[PDB]
Amino acid sequence: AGGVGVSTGDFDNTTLWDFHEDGTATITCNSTRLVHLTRPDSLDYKIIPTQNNTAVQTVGHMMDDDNHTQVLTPWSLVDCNAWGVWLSPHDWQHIMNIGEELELLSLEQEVFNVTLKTATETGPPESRITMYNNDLTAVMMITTDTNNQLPYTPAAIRSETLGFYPWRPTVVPRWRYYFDWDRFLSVTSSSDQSTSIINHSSTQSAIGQFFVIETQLPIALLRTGDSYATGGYKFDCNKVNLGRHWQTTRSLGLPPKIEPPTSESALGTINQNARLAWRWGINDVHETNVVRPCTAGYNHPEWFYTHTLEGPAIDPAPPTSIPSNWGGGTPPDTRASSHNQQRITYNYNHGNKDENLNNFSLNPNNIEGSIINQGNFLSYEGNGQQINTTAGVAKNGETATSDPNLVRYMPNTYGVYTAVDHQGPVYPHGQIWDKQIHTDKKPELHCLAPFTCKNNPPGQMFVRIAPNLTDTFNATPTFSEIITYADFWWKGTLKMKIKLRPPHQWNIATVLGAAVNIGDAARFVPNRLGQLEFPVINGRIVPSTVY
Amino acid sequence: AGGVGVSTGDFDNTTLWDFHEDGTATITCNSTRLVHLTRPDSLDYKIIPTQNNTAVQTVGHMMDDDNHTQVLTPWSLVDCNAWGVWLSPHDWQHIMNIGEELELLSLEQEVFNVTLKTATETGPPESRITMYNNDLTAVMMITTDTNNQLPYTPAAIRSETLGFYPWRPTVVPRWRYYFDWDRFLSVTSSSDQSTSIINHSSTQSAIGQFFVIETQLPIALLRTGDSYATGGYKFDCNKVNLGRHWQTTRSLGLPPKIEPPTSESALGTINQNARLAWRWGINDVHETNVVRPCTAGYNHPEWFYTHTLEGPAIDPAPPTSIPSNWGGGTPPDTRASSHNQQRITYNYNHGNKDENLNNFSLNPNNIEGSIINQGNFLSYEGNGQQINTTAGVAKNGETATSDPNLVRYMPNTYGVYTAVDHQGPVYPHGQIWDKQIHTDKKPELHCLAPFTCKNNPPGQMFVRIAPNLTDTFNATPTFSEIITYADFWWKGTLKMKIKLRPPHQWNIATVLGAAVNIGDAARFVPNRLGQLEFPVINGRIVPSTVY
Amino acid sequence: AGGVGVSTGDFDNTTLWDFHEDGTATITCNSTRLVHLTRPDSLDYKIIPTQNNTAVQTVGHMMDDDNHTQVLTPWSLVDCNAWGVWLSPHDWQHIMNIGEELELLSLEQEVFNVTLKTATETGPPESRITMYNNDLTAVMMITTDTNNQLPYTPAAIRSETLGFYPWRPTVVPRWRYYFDWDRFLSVTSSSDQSTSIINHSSTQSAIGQFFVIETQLPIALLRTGDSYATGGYKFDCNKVNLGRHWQTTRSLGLPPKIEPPTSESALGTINQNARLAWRWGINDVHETNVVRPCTAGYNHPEWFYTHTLEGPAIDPAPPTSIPSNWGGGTPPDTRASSHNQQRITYNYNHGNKDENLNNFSLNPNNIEGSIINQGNFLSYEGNGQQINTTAGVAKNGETATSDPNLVRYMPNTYGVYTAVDHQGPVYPHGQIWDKQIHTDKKPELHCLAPFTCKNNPPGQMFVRIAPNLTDTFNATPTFSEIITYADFWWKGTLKMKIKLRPPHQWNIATVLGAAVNIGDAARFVPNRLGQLEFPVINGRIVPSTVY
Repeated sequence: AGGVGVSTGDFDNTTLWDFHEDGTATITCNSTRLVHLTRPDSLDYKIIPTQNNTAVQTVGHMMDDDNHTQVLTPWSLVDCNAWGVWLSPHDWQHIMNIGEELELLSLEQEVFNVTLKTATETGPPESRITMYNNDLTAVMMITTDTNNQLPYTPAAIRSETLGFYPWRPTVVPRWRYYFDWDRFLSVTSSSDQSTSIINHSSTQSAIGQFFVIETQLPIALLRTGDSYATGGYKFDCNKVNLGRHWQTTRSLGLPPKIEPPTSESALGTINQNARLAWRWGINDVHETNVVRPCTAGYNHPEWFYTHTLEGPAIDPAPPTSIPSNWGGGTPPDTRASSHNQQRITYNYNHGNKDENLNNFSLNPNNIEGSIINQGNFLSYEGNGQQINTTAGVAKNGETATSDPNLVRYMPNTYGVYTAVDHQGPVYPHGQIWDKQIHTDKKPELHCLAPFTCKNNPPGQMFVRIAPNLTDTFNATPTFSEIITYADFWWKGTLKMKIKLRPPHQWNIATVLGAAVNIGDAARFVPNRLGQLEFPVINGRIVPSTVY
Repeated sequence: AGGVGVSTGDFDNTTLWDFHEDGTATITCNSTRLVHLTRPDSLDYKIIPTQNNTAVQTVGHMMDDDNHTQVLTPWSLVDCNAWGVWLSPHDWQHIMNIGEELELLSLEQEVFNVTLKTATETGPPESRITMYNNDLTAVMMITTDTNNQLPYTPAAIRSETLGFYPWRPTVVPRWRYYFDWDRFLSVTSSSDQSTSIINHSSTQSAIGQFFVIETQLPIALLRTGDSYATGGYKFDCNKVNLGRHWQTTRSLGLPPKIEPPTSESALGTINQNARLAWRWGINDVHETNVVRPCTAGYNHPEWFYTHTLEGPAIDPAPPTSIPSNWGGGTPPDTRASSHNQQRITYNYNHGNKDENLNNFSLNPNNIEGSIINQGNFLSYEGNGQQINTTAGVAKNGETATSDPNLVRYMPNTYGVYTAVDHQGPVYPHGQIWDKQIHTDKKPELHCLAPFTCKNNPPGQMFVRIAPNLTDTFNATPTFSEIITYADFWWKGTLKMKIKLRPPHQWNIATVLGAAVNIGDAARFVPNRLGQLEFPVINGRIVPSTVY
Repeated sequence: AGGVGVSTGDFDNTTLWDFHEDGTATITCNSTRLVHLTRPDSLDYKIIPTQNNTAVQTVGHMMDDDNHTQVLTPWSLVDCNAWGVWLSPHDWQHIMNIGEELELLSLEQEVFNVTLKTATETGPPESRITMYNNDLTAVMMITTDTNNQLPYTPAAIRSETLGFYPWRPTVVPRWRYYFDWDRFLSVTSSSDQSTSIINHSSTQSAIGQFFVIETQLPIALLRTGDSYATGGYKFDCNKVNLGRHWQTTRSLGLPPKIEPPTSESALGTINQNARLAWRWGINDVHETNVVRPCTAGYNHPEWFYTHTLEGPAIDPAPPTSIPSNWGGGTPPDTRASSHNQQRITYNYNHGNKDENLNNFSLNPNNIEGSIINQGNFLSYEGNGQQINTTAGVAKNGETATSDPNLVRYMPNTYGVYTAVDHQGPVYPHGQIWDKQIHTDKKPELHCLAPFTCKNNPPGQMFVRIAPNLTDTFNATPTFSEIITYADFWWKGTLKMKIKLRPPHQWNIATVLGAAVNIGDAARFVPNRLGQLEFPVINGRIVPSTVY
């Protein structure tokens, strides 16, 4: 509640830890940034189809298809769904190291200190200078979508979120959403000809839904002395496990009875006739046969692109760990990308060191569901006889080297016994929460965000600069204006609950330290010139038993 | 409560709409028909095996196998589970147009005005005439199965339901159920020989269960003045979504940052280095790569017949939309039936125009889970390099044209990220509700009925004519009788709740109108001669956002 | 209640639907726009006569007479009486599709965020630049006319209403009213000479009434922090029927007794001696003779221009449907405009696609009162004898081809038995309400607006910019000023009640859909370049029985 020269709101980027008697803590992490808003290019909405030329015009690249249809709005999106907005590299270490599981509690946010200004270039065409002046009666438009009537676009994907540096100002993107279209692109190989390609794209204007912010939801017109607050929100969603499960399918159970070695250089051995009980098939009991409570993880066709009614698209399995340094004894033959891995491309605003673009490919440390793909093999019989993959009188199976398509590349072993893990949070760039799709069958996991809202997610927040007109305006498709921009302050608070992990074991545990695992430590702190980069860190570190 | 000349019950086929303050309505739709019952052929039960000759005796047709074992009862089934029993073409339009979701509430039914009669042919063998007389002390037998001890046979499949014309009388079928058998039929191609076929069918009389209506459940003997009522029933089941989701996997999310076109004939373009954040694999961010909340729909082996311990049978995926008119730019190569489609064969009683048989193949308008099958392709690496399908030093994947069996015909991409939709109600012929199978793992959807009873479904209802004997009866396997038939009135009431869809968008929505979409409008209304046909209409029409 | 940097009021363009237990709903549709006001040209009032030259100076065109007298005020009119201000194309569809009748409830409106500014051109005459600055102590003048002392000018005619685009700013016109004059223009044909024309126009300054806003009604002087509100208003007027009556005079009643056809290609026939009862005149009973409850619609002289004491003017009958595509079998001979039709000319502000002007001629779908004019004929006797139109011993009548003037062009059949319908609402351009003329005999309908206020209508609203003076002012007829303009926000809320139509019939009804009836669907949604047009739609669509 202030005027021209009275400020609203304050800057709090701190974090807090409130411990409780029952062995849990509450983490209050609040964040505040200065945002730079700029006027839209056109007053109205646009439905514009787009495509990538090199994908449709060359035979082999159908995986490059960008062809779609979207609608631009004269509105900008204020989104903080990434981790790196809320908490620092030290906060991440501290949560992962002592944490067992965490859950979301509440979210609230507001804007204040709006301060619009105008820019006017003057002088001769040789020396042109712009002057800046507060326009005190100018208005900025702001609204939040509650009841979630608009399409839901998370901005953590595509890296549009508020910036990660607490001491720098930030930019917002312009909001947009898809509009219905039809697409078909034929499959072609490095053989044949480009005149054989058929691409079909048509925007469907009868079926599509066209939303406008103005008629959907109410808007607050706010001048310099005004502020806007959402009022508070309460999450309802699943808890997230912070421990890494080292166990695989093969490590679940009671291990067999063995004879211990007498010498330090020696191996244990399993005596024949010490092999007893349950297994799958007809064979002696071996570590491969043993009946176990469930299978961990599953095979999935990779990488397999599915052609929807609009465009090709990819069907992933959850991401899993890739063996990194196995001292020679590696999987000899591996592909460019192996276990469902994910990459991110980000820029300076999101924690790159400089104005260039940076790329990072994630390798999770989750060991459980991971499948070395070259070692799969099929056996027509369980009998435990030597495998013969040559075509003839004795053909008892096939191996991933024999028919790679059938075994290595396109198995699907999903079934009733399978159990999988979400790859967990990813810092700074990961998405915190996501709404659930509205369908008869729901998914069992989401591809990125660890949290899934059971009820409606927190509503999306939009801003724009109201038009500022000269004296000659007649209502016409095009008209002169006054160049105007706004800089406002954003503040938000996210509350989470964490339970503390008690010491579970005798030997010393592996935690998240400095100078080796993450990298050179000097690379994450400021420079002589003031430069640093945000460490890209994995969500789960301290091991735990899954069964 | 009436005698010989006092009627019981009344005719109400009307529908009602009761609106509520909270934006929902109650739909009371009740239906009444005159049913013609005829005496059974044999007094007793029969366990009769059957087969189709042309399937076992020719090499290539194993998909024609009709071979099974059933038991005939001297009882008829009164079933109204189809939509077309309850409500008119205008009621269907009105529900779909303004409706958002609907749920079932209650069901009740009764029979009245029983009126049995006898028929006796007399006269010379040249001119033979039959006379008709009320037999006032004759009895009709009626019972309903509550507690659901008998096998559950829905009659909407096989088209045995009460007729769809409000102004015509109806027929009931004779009730029957399966009895255990063993079956094996070997697979043979258009090559080789018919002496190579081996068909095995044996009814198993030790294991099978044999039910008789008389000893399972109590029966009401009712004369002309008598009536019978079930007493009312209350559904517990899932709600059904009435909107069509236009979105696919590829339309879910925030669309990319693009450069808008300057000209009306022009396309948007995605600038390099404007490509940021999350995706699957190692490549630049493209519409195919982008990480999305979930995958919509899944690949499934089609059409794949599985051989159970009795007979072959087919494993479907849910039905989805087939691209119809795409202006040339179609999927070039498509099969006789493509996306899990379903057909129905029906007759005059169920809304055909005349005494012939009619066939209709359903095409749903649900766009979401549909998969154009010819566009699938596999990539051994995510690197985004040109695809090479020729065998040699560089083989980076395969396409649906390269190995159609592996890619097009027999993929299974089901997994943790998948989400699907039920194809929704179908009018007039669709099944309204279904009981759930009693198993450790339940299904996630049912193949036809939109509603799944959590508790026991409404009990099935049976009728028969009691035997009417001449004077010479001694208890013997075969005996003379008096020819007798009954005509009774059936009445039922189904209550449903619907929530009203508020206007969600700016542009004009697509609703269900006349004269174009359905067809010629003159074809659905009576003729000079009194003839009409029931429009076959899809359940969901007004689009909505799934995410 | 705010100052320089404190905003007043908020932006709400949303619509709402509140359903009720009795089967009606309340529609709250509120609208908000940014208005650009500019300073008047002259401080004072003007009484200026005008004329069109080409009408008085050429023989044949007396229908082009523009000659009148008006008075300009230094005031602008803020009017929202058009439909297209309040609600979107989807709202229109939704009301017409499920609505039966609607009535008006209340109206309220206010202005806020006034922000005046000044413009000053500076620099050399080669490069002249204007600068813009807030003048914080400047005042805008605003008043509303309650008690309705001023002449009532609806602005929906002449297309002066606030614009139809929710996301664009708007312009207001300058208010003006008629001042008494005398006019006579002689009738002349394409024959004779222009020296025979006599035009007489004299403004009458003794009789005429001269109103000034300043002395009639009080005015509020408001600066930037000020706002103005009218306080609310309550309609009292007639209800409006939303259904289209398909029936004509000839379809009202019990149809005759006929013999049905045996064949599908065949026609029913009316047996002689099956013709019984009431009719008009002496003849057998035919569909033309039958006594009916009333006559629907009436003949009227068209097009007939009446010369008032000032100028010629036209006497319309209500507009009715024109047969469009009748497959050949059309009315062979039709005029440029046939059944009392109406056109509208509108510009970009009111929903044209671009800066050009657009024209649309309305064809109502109301079938009832429409009269095909070429088929009228007169019979001197009712006897049913063959009509003879040749002059001689047997002349029993005349036909529209025989004497078109007497029969086709100048009949008036209005009388005691006649019944007519208003053509209903028209979107976006139609007028919502109108005040009733103050006379001994009132009209039975109004030409455009569906609603007629019984009490006083809502008062008209006026704005102007107060004069902003330089330092040299002495009171003189002409003086220097400071160039000043204002941009204010307008907000209003209109409440309506609608009753919901229950399903009335068996066959599928015709509703308002997309892609065919209205036109190309892509034409009503934004473009690649952001362009769209407002569909011009008719008020009544779902048929209903008038009797």
